[PDB]
Amino acid sequence: SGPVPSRARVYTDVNTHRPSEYWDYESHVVEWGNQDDYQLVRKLGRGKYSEVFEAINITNNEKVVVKILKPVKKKKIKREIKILENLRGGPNIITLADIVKDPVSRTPALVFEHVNNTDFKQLYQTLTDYDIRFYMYEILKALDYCHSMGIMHRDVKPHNVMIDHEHRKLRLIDWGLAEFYHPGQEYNVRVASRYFKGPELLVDYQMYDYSLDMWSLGCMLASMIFRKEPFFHGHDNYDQLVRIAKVLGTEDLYDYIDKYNIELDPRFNDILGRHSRKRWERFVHSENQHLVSPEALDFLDKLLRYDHQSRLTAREAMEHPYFYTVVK
Ligand SMILES: COC(=O)CC(=O)NCCCNCc1ccc(-c2ccccc2)c(Cl)c1
Repeated sequence: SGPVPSRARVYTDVNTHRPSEYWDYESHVVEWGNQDDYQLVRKLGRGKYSEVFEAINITNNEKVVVKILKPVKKKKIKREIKILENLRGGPNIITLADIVKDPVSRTPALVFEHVNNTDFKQLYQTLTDYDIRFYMYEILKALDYCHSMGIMHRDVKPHNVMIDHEHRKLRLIDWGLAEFYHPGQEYNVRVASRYFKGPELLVDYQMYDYSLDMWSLGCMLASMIFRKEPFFHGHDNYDQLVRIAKVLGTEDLYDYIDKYNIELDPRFNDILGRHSRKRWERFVHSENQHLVSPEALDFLDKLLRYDHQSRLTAREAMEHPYFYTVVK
């Protein structure tokens, strides 16, 4: 009969009950200001189809972040703009400040609030158990907010989380893969970055939801508390599911596929094998034991589940005992 349908356990109908102006990004009117108010300072990084710069707004002498987009697909640029406008001012969401075009090259560019990203590789051995709980809670505030606004981020990973450690300030960035959640909709599974892809994407289950972001968040938590980056080290999209199965086991994978009547791709035939369900305590070592606790492992166990419906929502996660020590 094909795959079994699924819907989000929370914020299911938030877009259904809003006028088209909110979620119909193709009809949104963009007003492209003048790029001359900004002067580019330095390159911060380069993505698939974008280049990010530190810049200065010459009218007020304030630093900003400018993301120059390679306009390969206009519909995708309109989607990112509409989502950023909808989420503007949400907790720990990057703030869109302007939208401009090069008067001469006419290449689109998004102008954001400035974020002072602390370099981390240096201070990952510096983070304490408390710091991980604190920043995980700040990410959860951003996710509960965007999910409540009917948006899935679909690219949660450390590169998309900027932290200014000195000011204990976090921003969830790069909403280029974000999408509006509409119950029953079949989405493209070619989203997120390999190590953070949820099992739903790897088995080509298209009717996914906000819970995809909770899987990605679980991958980040596991890599931080265990000092293992990435946690699930796949070499391709099929091998990525095998890396997950080497931890969660193959029995629960078949229960997940059976529950949703998913047809497993033949490419899994010779590589999946048989794997027992591992105890999370097996990843604890002398290098990471100061970051691990029974609460952390119980919280991680509740995010890293094959069944997208069984994972904690962002609001349920914020109520977990792991966060009893953080201000809420
Ligand atoms: C393209 O240039 C840009 O503007 C992007 C850009 O500058 N990105 C730099 C990525 C910064 N990442 C740092 C970081 C550190 C710790 C965590 C963390 C993970 C789990 C639990 C607690 C904290 C995360 Cl999510 C991120």
